[PDB]
Amino acid sequence: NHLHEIRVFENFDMVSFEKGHVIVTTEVVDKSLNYYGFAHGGYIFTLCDQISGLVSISTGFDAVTLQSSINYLKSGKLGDTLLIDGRCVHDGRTTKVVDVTVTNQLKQEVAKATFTMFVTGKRK
Amino acid sequence: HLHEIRVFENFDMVSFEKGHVIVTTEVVDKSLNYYGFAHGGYIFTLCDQISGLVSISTGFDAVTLQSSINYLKSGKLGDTLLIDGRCVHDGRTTKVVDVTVTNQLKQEVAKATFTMFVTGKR
Ligand SMILES: CC(C)(COP(=O)(O)OP(=O)(O)OC[C@H]1O[C@@H](n2cnc3c(N)ncnc32)[C@H](O)[C@@H]1OP(=O)(O)O)[C@@H](O)C(=O)NCCC(=O)NCCS
Ligand SMILES: CC(C)(COP(=O)(O)OP(=O)(O)OC[C@H]1O[C@@H](n2cnc3c(N)ncnc32)[C@H](O)[C@@H]1OP(=O)(O)O)[C@@H](O)C(=O)NCCC(=O)NCCS
Ligand SMILES: [Cl-]
Ligand SMILES: [Cl-]
Ligand SMILES: [Cl-]
Repeated sequence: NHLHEIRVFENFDMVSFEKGHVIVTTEVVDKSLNYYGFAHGGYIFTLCDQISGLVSISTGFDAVTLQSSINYLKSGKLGDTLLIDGRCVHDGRTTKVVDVTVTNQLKQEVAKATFTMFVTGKRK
Repeated sequence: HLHEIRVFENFDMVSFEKGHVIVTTEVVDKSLNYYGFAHGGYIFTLCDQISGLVSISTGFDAVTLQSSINYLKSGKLGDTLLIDGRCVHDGRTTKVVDVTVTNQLKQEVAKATFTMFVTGKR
């Protein structure tokens, strides 16, 4: 299942959920377009932040985002399908670090991010 | 200077000058995650929007190329956020914007740096 793990601010469909590795997909719709015709930076960032929270949960912990760095490599356009992949690269006592990639249907990398998460407790 | 950008998270304009834009907003429930905090993407979007405004204030259209953000203190229901964006580098091809988010108690809530890639004259 894994619906209801987090509050959904930007819609996505769950693809796979495993320890330290979560994959979801979404489609770029009108709501996310800026006036330049691109998926806005905050939309792409939120998809990555959401998945970083899911990845922390997948390691067995609640955590808050402490710091994040994101690169926008290629624009997302109306109708694009985005595959968002989050992988834990450091599963620490106090911090988790998550690498996130966002890829389109042409397998071009749209964005990449690193999230540093501060652990607040053991899950459920 | 409303009208400059598409608004994804609401804000009220406080001041708009060349290289320096300030806006304000209130944290409402729709932005709260299950931990009761304004979610990271909501804060980031406020910062990304003001970085767009700052780039426009310098005379240029730009797209976000890279951004780093630190979440220093959580935003809570009812908090008033002051978002201040300052161009620290007004370059030919890139603009760099230093963004600070503070609360009513004057505590620093978040700090971000946006690297904007210039696409043309506004
Ligand atoms: C920053 C850092 C300490 C975060 O720790 P973490 O995410 O909890 O990761 P770990 O679980 O692997 O713990 C690393 C060490 O920090 C300690 N630590 C973790 N959380 C701690 C906390 N809350 N308070 C005190 N120590 C803590 C652990 O006990 C562990 O100590 P050990 O070496 O005796 O086993 C860790 O990522 C790190 O050591 N990074 C390298 C920092 C570095 O070398 N910087 C450049 C040179 S200064
Ligand atoms: C990265 C950087 C080049 C971006 O350029 P910018 O935002 O356009 O900034 P500026 O307008 O001040 O231009 C800086 C230089 O880059 C050149 N430049 C700007 N845009 C360019 C472009 N599109 N293509 C080729 N050159 C360009 C300018 O001509 C200027 O060179 P000049 O000293 O001969 O006049 C600039 O911020 C910089 O020089 N940063 C320092 C990089 C550094 O020292 N890194 C560590 C050591 S390698
Ligand atoms: Cl690419
Ligand atoms: Cl826009
Ligand atoms: Cl406040």
